[PDB]
Amino acid sequence: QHQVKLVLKTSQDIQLFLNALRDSRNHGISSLSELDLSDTRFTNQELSDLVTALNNIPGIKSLRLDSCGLKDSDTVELSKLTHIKKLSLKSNYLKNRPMFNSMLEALYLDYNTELSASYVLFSLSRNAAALKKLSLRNCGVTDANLEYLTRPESRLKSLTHFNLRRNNITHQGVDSFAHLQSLTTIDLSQNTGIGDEGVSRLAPLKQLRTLYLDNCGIGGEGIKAIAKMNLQTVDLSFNPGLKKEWGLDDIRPNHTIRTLLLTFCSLNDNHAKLIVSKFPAATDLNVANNNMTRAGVKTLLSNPIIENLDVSTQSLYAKQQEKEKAQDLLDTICNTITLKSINLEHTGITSRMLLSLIPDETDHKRYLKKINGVSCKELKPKLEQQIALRK
Amino acid sequence: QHQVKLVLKTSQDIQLFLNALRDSRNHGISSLSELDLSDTRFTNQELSDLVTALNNIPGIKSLRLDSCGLKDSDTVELSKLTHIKKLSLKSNYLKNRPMFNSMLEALYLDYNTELSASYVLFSLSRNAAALKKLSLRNCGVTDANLEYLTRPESRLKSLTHFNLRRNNITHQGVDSFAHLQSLTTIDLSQNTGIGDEGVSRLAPLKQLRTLYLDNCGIGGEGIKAIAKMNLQTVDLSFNPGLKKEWGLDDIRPNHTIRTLLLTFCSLNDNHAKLIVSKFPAATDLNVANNNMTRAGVKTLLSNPIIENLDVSTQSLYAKQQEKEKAQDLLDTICNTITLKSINLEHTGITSRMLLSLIPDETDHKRYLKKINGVSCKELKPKLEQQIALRK
Repeated sequence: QHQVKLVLKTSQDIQLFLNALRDSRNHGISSLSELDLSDTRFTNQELSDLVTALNNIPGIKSLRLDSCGLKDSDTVELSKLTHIKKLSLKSNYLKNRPMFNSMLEALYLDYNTELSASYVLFSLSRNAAALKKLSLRNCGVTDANLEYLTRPESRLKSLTHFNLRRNNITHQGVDSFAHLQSLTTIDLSQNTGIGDEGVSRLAPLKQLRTLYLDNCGIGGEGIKAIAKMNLQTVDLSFNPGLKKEWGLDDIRPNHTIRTLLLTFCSLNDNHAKLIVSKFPAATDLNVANNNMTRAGVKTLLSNPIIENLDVSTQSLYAKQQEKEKAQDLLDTICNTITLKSINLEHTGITSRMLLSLIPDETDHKRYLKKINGVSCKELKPKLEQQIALRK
Repeated sequence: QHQVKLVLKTSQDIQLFLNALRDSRNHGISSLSELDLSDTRFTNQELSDLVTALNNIPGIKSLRLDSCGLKDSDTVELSKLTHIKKLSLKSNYLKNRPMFNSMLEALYLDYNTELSASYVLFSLSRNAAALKKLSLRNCGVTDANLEYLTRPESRLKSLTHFNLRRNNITHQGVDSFAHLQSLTTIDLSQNTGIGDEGVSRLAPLKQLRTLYLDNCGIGGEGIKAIAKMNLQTVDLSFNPGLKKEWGLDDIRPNHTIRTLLLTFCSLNDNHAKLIVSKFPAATDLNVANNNMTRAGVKTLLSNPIIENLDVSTQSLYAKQQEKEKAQDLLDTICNTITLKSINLEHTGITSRMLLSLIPDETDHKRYLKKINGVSCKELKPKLEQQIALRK
């Protein structure tokens, strides 16, 4: 609604687009603030011409050129943009000498697998005073590359979002950004060298609110450090060291974490008790693909403000006493007033059982509106058929 | 060369294709043994007509219909194929009642996220005597679903390849297939409930040769069990529990494992010593994204039969004594005769340094032909430019 998104397939289509862009009537646009030409293959002059047209359109503040075959020479052209504050250059061919306008507030370089992370972090440290969001996902970043962030002269002082997913960052690298107090959102996922020591070194970051640490070799000492931080959203998926004790006995319950993802962590029903006890504000909860049973699910449902719960791909029913226990879980779900959605995919829970969870016509107390990712409105007929088309 | 691959975008294009298929002159084809119509959206009658045409072409033995919007009713039609032995149905909409011809030797159901794994494993256990390859990647499979494989009456007795990547299989589930002695290739990756106990329970599988266990919560006890098996190819990536001791002191070196992937495991230079000592046949080696230094790389290079080595995204050079140490590593690489390829991406090693690794004109002793994924022939000019375009 505030974006134009087009793939321009030929040079001739590019000229047609540029013609449309150059129309004087566009100079005043404000509703359209982002242009996405991802997958378009440009020449240098086409790109220079794009820059010239955009420079007459102050209202366009965001430009996406993902997968456009862009090279370092292309970034030189793009650095001449005078109104663009957000620039996405994912999946291009940037190498050791790209250049960026210092006015940029967001820069995405994800999946530039020929990128020199050393040069980029060096040059951004010397120039990027305005930069708030930086993504170097899968750009080959090592701890040594991050050391430029500790330079006294470094101008990278306004960063609030830093995506370092799937590089090789360790606990030593965390020390390189632990003084950047403006950080609120960090993705460190798929950096297996982080570990509990890395998590511990995030402590001085007092404004950190959103933290992605999936696949980071996190164990009990890590989740303990996390419990003591004022975080709001935490992804700890694919950390099966968390299958052990968490050591939370002398830790006050955390009341700030609202979203907690713990999929694929080999957790059991005893961990469910810890979650509701020590993370009582975690009301958006994903514990899919763990070792929990109906007992653990009911434990999670005892959180009186639980609102979205994913317990999928865990066996909750296996097809007479087994039917009772399953029924007892279904009742618990129904009696959980605050629950807005539940995911029970691949749990063994049948079509008839799912149907019985749908709030009866004009039920005023239950808040459940989504099951297995489908609204209850669109799920009920879909289910009733699958039941009717069995008999 | 033995495959026809087409996306048919309209029903009318489907009829044109079917017309071409029905030509009597195709009845004898033998060179084309596989038809891939993935991404095509069929009606029931179009599919029935496809089956009828294929049934007159005995030479086509393999059919791929990935991402074709297929439903259980569609599998009923496909089960009427009389010559097809390999059927790929990835990324479709199969649910709780699909049906398969018992003559199938390979069946791929990857990413059927509405699939009932329980029904499928049950029905395949009762019918699929000929089945050799089965893939249920990301199909919501739990341990409970695998129990059908232990039924006395089970006909799933010829399986050699079993892909269970990204489900929820644990060590208890391994027990369900540990008696299937025909298994040679198993993908258990992204099943974090497996752990060391799961690996230990793979021991009775004496013909197991290829094992994928990336993201399985594996630690030292797991790699020890692996060291004692007659495996040839092992992926242990994303298991940072392997950062600890491996406990191999009283274990004879393993001489069967040739390919060993240990990326993202938080390994250090001491683990490199263990690798060459206890896995001396592992001559295809990937240790990218770990904690190794030049010392560890040189240790890996001391394996006198090393042939492909990936040590990328580990800092090996940081830009005078540092230049010497870097040079010493380059010499070691050059003196490693058997090395065929090396990956040094994102290590800090410069363009001039990479160029100096390329075997001199008509060098007869060195086998190095690929660096950073590029043949030395196509890399040398590419490099020489980047060096010339700096000065």
